[PDB]
Amino acid sequence: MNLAQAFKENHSIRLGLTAKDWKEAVKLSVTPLIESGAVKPEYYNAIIESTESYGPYYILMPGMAMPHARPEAGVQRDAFSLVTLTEPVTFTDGKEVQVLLALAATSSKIHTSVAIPQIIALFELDHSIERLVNCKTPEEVLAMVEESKSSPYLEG
Amino acid sequence: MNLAQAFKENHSIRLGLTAKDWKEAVKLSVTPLIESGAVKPEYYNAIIESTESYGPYYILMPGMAMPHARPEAGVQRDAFSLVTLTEPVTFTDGKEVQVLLALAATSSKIHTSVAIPQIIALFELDHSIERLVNCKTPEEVLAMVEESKSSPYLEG
Repeated sequence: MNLAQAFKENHSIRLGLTAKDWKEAVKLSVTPLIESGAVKPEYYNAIIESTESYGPYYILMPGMAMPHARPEAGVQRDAFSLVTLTEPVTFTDGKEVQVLLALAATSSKIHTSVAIPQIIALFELDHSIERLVNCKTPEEVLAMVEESKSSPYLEG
Repeated sequence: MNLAQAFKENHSIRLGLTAKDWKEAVKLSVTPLIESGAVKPEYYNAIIESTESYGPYYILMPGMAMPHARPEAGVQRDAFSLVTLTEPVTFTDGKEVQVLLALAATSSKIHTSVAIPQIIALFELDHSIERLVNCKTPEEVLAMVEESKSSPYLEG
């Protein structure tokens, strides 16, 4: 799955949301994918239980999280969402987050070779966090996704 | 596990090697970790079988591969190796590789949140592939690893 098409098909870009804490922020990012049927409802409980037991395992760079769990915890199909908050929330390891890109992968192989390269392309644009946060409409975010496509991560 | 310390403890930096094909290139990168006991011998057969059945799932950017398999396929402990070839080899998807950084992770959580950020920091240095390939001694590669430490991927 390609980011743009996942976003469109899942209607999973939801911007300018307010979360009081990390568990809420996480709920907001996965809910769009429960509604589309990309993931089962349990996927949510899994991310939270994994987070509580292990700490955040998905805060790739400061400002962003890619919340996910194992495929076996209720992924039906490959999908992504993107949620931006109006204020950062603090995760359990002291890390602040304002942008959440939830990930549903049907295998570790596609997580590593297909999903992560596309996520890192997006976030390596200049001022990617600040620009994502100033996006008002899904079309704006997708214009950013287009611009990420000349990343070396995307060549194969 | 930190890259430098994995490299030192596992003596798993082996430079200027010649491989005729992709299966050999892969053998060379994992062998150092079998010798140290980071992985069981079967880890090798797994990478090859997974590759044959799925295609390369670890060629993050052109020129490099991070060959790996699931923890259950014989990882004893977290470790890395680094192998550079004298000529590129072609993988099954048409992709050329000259640098191999084999990865042993005890869980998908550490693969994603600990191993990949460190690997991407190394490879985002300027001319990282060309500089890795001109390294003669493990100490040279480790000087590069030091220089990667100011990456934003490494801040948490």
